Amino acid sequence: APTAPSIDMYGSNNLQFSKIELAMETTSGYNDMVKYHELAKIKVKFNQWSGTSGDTYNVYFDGVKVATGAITGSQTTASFEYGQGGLYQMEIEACDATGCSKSAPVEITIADTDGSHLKPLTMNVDPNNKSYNTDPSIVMGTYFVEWGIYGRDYTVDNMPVDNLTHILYGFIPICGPNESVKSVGGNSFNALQTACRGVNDYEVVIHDPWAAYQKSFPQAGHEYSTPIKGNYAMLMALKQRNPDLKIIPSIGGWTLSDPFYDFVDKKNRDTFVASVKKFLKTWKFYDGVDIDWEFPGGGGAAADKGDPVNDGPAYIALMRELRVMLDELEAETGRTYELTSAIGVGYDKIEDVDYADAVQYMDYIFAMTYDFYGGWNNVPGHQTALYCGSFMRPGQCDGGGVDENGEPYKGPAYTADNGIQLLLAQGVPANKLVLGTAMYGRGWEGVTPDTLTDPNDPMTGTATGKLKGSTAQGVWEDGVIDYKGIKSFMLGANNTGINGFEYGYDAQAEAPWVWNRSTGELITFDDHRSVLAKGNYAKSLGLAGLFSWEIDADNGDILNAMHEGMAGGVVTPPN
Ligand SMILES: COc1ccc2c(c[n+](C)c3c4cc5c(cc4ccc23)OCO5)c1OC
Repeated sequence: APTAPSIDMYGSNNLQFSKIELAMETTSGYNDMVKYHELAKIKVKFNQWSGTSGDTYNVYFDGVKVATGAITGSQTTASFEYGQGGLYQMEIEACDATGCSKSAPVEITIADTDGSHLKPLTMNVDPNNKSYNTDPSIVMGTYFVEWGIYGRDYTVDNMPVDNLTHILYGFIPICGPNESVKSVGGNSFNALQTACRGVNDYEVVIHDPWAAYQKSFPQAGHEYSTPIKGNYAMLMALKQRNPDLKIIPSIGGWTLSDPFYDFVDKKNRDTFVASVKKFLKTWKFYDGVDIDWEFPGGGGAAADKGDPVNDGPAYIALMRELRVMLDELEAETGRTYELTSAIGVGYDKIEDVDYADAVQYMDYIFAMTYDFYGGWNNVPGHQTALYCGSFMRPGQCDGGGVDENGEPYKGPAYTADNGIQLLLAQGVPANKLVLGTAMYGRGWEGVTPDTLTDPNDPMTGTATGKLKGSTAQGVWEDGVIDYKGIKSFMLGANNTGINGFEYGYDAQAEAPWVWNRSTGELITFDDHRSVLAKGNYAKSLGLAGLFSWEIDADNGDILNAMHEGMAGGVVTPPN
């Protein structure tokens, strides 16, 4: 028999092969950093110094023959291609007419972006996240933000994944006009310039490749030489742990929506839809696409953009075209892909899209039932209420009234029910709507008791400016505080108020607040009671479920209340 092959581990690159080439100690254009191959190129060097070498080799993975080739004297390189990622026990055999001889087995890894080579992620979840047996039809969604791994120190293994059906990964940018990104300051706009070098306008890219796939997380077992790292390798291992979890990239958002306004031109839609197909073929752990255009018709971050006439039909065409592309991917892969969108729910946002036409292409609409009031001006109100608060004026809720100056309201007030009823009345199916919950507050200072027109209600006061605070308090920008900051600095464990704050609840609106009458600090947020109200409301109307922005800001209380308020319910999943 031939001499048994002896595998050269070092010069077969210790048997780590990857279908994706990712650039590692550099930051460059997306097309220079990311290259995906349908088949991994496997090159394994072996030698046979004593004896006869034979004529032909065979390579086996877990005892099944996967490749064959010619022996070349004393040193051969087995070269072949392989599609399926995984961990395999490889042996190499040399054969001639006298017989065959095989190497010792050795583990080969073929990395792919579905995480087929990875073990289930080890989790490190705050134990205040409790266990529920919510029916699997109900959507329990949240957004995980790519930048949460920095100051916020919240990583994929912190997510309470057994309590989630859908994770929206925020946010994938679109190359092109992106002036709005400069409003976040820092290196965000420059990082996008770098990512888009050599990329066509209106194609998707990864905004921060360090966070997405370069950074080594010791809790995930990453080493500096591991071929896929970052949040994306953790999401691939999370999918190995929880295979029914849907992980969806969210394209756009408040700061990254400026390129959508050029989708009035079909050529730019076609460039975008092709780039998304290519993205989902590259990053196989993703299960569809979420489009967060804020907003058709304008009123987002770009004051100079928005076309009430033309953006709606462009959004509908985009959805049509994306569902054609996703059906191509379902035919190619045999998988199911979801198409979703987060939308504004103010009447002036909903009137700009004919949702009765768009929703036929969509699996779910994530209704952004939050940010109704905030520190952008000095008018207090409930940022995430279901219904109209006691602070509002006669006829403000339905929009038939006049304001304090006698001027007509232009539409119904910003509440979750006004927006959900406007979507339902035009024929959007309840079972496609997912109601949003806020894991943060918005706030003001300067709301002192003398400014209140009703002394029992701080929402009738007037502010002097935004809430101010530090990042240890969960204030990452003025006017916005993490829920877990409100719990540590304003509520306390018994929910009865600390540090000079008092708790109140508008039982008509279904909306909580904390108020420090000394400083005039007032914060509008969601809490256990108001999230139980939203789940009861979702069960009453047959909505798909609930989602939240953003998971790093919860301490478990808000996701627990999302499950508690949906207990017992089931829903028909959209077809
Ligand atoms: C990226 O995170 C976010 C998420 C939502 C917002 C935001 C910034 N601004 C100014 C607003 C905002 C600003 C408004 C407004 C309404 C608004 C509603 C939502 C956001 O009325 C007029 O001024 C933001 O930060 C850049």
